[PDB]
Amino acid sequence: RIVQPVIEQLKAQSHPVCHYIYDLVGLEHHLQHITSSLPSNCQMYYAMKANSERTILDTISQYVEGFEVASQGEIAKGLAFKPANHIIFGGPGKTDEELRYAVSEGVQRIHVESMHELQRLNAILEDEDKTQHILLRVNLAPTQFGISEDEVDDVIEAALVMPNIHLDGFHFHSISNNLDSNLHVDVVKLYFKKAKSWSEKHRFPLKHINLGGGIGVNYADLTSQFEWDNFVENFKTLIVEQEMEDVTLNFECGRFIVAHIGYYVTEVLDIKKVHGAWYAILRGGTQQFRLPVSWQHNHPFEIYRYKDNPYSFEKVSISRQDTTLVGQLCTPKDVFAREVQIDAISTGDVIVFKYAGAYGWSISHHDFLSHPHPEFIYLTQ
Amino acid sequence: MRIVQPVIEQLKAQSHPVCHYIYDLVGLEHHLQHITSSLPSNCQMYYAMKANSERTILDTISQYVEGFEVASQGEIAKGLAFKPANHIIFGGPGKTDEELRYAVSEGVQRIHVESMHELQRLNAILEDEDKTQHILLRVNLAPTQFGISEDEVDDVIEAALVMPNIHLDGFHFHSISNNLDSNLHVDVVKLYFKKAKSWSEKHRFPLKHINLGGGIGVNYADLTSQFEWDNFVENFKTLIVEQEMEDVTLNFECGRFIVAHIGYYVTEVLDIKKVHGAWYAILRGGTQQFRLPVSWQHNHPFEIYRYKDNPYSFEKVSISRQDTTLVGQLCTPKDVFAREVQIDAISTGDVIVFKYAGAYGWSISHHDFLSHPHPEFIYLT
Ligand SMILES: *Cc1c(COP(=O)(O)O)cnc(C)c1O
Ligand SMILES: *Cc1c(COP(=O)(O)O)cnc(C)c1O
Repeated sequence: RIVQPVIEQLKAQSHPVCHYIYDLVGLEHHLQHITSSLPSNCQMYYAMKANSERTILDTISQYVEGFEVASQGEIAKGLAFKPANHIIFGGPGKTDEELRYAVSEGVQRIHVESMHELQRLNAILEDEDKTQHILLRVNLAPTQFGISEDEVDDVIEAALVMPNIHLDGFHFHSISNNLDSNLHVDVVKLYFKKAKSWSEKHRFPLKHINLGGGIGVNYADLTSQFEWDNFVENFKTLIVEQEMEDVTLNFECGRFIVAHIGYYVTEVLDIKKVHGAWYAILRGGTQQFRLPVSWQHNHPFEIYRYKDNPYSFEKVSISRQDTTLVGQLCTPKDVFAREVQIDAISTGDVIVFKYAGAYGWSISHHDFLSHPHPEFIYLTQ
Repeated sequence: MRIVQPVIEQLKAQSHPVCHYIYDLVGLEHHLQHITSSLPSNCQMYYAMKANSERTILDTISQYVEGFEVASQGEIAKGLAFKPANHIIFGGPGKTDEELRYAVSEGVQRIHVESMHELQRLNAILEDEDKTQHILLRVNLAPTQFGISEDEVDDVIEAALVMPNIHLDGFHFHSISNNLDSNLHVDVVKLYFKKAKSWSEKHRFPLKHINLGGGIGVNYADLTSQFEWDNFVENFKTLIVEQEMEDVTLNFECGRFIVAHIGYYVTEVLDIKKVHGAWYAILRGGTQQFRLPVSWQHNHPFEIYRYKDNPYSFEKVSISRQDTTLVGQLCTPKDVFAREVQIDAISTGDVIVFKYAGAYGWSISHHDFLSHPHPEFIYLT
């Protein structure tokens, strides 16, 4: 167990247990595997919205080609660990301030999501007397993202008449949390066919395709994860099959890169029965780890049993009960897991929520009810 | 929009991008004056600061209320800037040893105790510090994680009464959230009275105080049909007399009803686009700054400020009389303020004025997701 030595040290020093713990060794091994496996014309970028903690970005920047970013704040964070010319910038509502900032820093690509954005970017580029390499984000045939497939032709033609714009190709991000590697190869096939078709029709060279992220992780069954080696094998073949060896490619994964190496670890403060149902109240809450509520699932956990008793009255101990795990918050929505069968649990024990590395802290309402933040520990050996 | 229009016009005239929380403190004071002055002499109004704990809001509210209701060490600290500890009352299902010791050290007015285990942890701290503490027992009437299951209340009363460091004042009830029915709220209070009197008579301790909770509702669907406060108060006063509660001190602890109608979230339109037949308007900011609509899964009420001028050399994007989905800048399809709502006219550069944004707006939101700059805050006086 990676987190158990840390929990024992915290218990030994009488420190409260409410922590995010990250396995950086596991992260580096995962990254090494991913990046070394790809074909030479495809690179991994990290989509930092999954987890933009500075220590996480620092570890990740050693392996990835660069960062995908979607705001001025994320550009700023990326610039601490990568040069601007390895930062790619997406998002449906890029402000004039963000675009000017991106242009000024010299970001690698801006992924343009609409005609109006193209025109706003262009006006800035004319005012600054600079050029910019772009992709056009395509929404293949409804969400708010990218250019609707049938509108794409018009935005290509507008882009090609702008001398300040260098059109590299296309950007597709149309799927989320896909666990099926064969499906993902078929989706990449579709992206190749559409990009080649627009390139031909509009008579401009297809230099680059951003294939997006959306590679899934399994929170229900932890043993059944995305078949990366299978995917990459069939991906390499597909590139030859479609004659894309000359076209440069990138992925922009968030979740798949960091999910399994993070843990949210908290101590049991209380155990109570209310109208027949058992509850375990934990330190912290869903305002520090909102992932379970966002998904409406029971988040995977293990229990560390603590033998000692810090009080002169007895613990509350139960066994073999359907138990609802909640945090400290004053809302009935503060639930990590609802009516999960628990083998044995007492006040003073520690819950270890696994697979908490992605969209855990990053999506959470940290300061609701003004609780102190959890402590952050990054394991390096 | 009468209140915020002058601000929007100044922001536009000065070339400041519009993404702001705006609060009407004159409206807040008038509202508080009316509520607190209408209560009978034995009832007090506390402000439940989780609704909005912004320092300027607390500054303004502190004049008019008896005190603050708080649910963490952080909220106690924030309350202590404008009230003494003995006008702060402390609730919540997971009060840590650290929070209890801080509450006791500062001398908080009441701790609203939610379990036997908390009672014992509080009592150990009081024996160690040689202090006494006034408490209420939070009752969960006949489920949720909050308070003491009705069946278990007798046992906790008897335990509290034999602990000499504990002063049991009475009971705390908070069941209802967002009730717009004033008559029903009177009937709920009547239940609280009868239950509290029964336990007092059974165990023969003086019924000194009852905390009646918050949960006075606000109408986000129809803004013209708000809680009939004056009706509630008249019947509440009558009920006190009928139930012979004149010598029992009472308190409410309201959040939402106090601050909801005085706050606005206002933001410029960055882009309008059609994606596979569906119209979207993309706003500056996002549901990470104003999560209320997503948390509730409703369409939040708004109005449109129609801005006359154009900063660009190209035409605005405009639509008329379409089902339109309002989204922010975030790179998630869940970033939705309002789904397929009628908009009579809207253009890029217009400002959407989200009304009733004062309670559980900024306070519940995941401020730093995607690392966007915070909205600006303006307090009107
Ligand atoms: C959310 C997002 C990603 C990352 O998605 P994961 O599911 O975390 O891999 C990549 N690109 C874009 C444009 C996104 O919006
Ligand atoms: C949420 C809450 C309140 C305030 O609720 P509103 O609906 O904002 O009035 C008061 N007391 C307790 C114990 C709460 O959890």
